[PDB]
Amino acid sequence: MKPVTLYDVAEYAGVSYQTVSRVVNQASHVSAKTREKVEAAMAELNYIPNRCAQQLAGKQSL
Amino acid sequence: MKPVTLYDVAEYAGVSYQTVSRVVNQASHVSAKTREKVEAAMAELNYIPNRCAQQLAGKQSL
DNA sequence: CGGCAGTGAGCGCAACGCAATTC
DNA sequence: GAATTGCGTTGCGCTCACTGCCG
Repeated sequence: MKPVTLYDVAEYAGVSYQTVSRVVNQASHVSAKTREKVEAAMAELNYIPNRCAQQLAGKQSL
Repeated sequence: MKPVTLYDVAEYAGVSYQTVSRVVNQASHVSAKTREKVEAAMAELNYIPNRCAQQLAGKQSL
């Protein structure tokens, strides 16, 4: 009925959303405490980068 | 890559971006004389009406 | 006044930047 | 002392749909 959404992982992790997807995107100065939770959320809901809102968001390819 | 979307094909045909997409969704009364014209222009300019954008667009599923 | 096109807005993830604050 | 948090949006194509543009 309903697939996965980044917003779900954000709320499950209890973080500012940005910190979640940045771990699989380009995490740099993220505290171990912060990544600890977001990893749990990403693995819990199974976060798969879908090809839809990626091209549209303004990627290097439409 | 060239960001030629329904916005660029509009001016090229002398219309808006709705006449262009008109044939992509249903292809109803497209001016009656510009139905095949836009379709041809699409193939000519190698215009690609996305792949997943039209899905998240006009969802109306909520 | 009537046909038929055009604009408007929303959906989703992704990214920028410098200093104060917390660990 | 050095890590680390953030903010908050747009915005893009693309859709529908009603309403206005041009006649």
